[PDB]
Amino acid sequence: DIIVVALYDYEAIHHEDLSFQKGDQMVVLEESGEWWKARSLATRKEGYIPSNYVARVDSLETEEWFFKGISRKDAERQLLAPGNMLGSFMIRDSETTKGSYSLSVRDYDPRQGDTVKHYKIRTLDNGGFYISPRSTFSTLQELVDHYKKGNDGLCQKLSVPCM
Repeated sequence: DIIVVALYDYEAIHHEDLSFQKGDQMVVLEESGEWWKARSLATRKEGYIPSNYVARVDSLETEEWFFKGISRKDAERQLLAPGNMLGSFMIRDSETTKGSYSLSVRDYDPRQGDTVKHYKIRTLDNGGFYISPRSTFSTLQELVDHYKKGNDGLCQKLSVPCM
């Protein structure tokens, strides 16, 4: 399956072209070139749509700690941004390796103040995850929940997801 979310509103005109509201979700069925035929997750009704008005989900984005398609340095601007604290954290698509993730954590050094630290979460040929080859997890929540009980190598034991 392919789950999309509408980026903008779509006022259709034709019998079999599905309108929608920004944010609306939709199962993508067929694909007629650049028009995706979908089945709206509200209406329940089917019609063709502009692929470029929507965007796949992956979620994962059901998680308050996943920030999708975010650059390394934007990720820093995020946590360092007011509203956050120390330990504040986040996980994201590793632009340096698609399908693979990194964890950015808000740290601190007295010689400079509020810091951000990045950790390369590697995956196993077996499908789980780990940051240090001392703690392997079958899932990311599982991971997140580890380092939120204590740092275990990481700069700070995790607190709450980036704001």
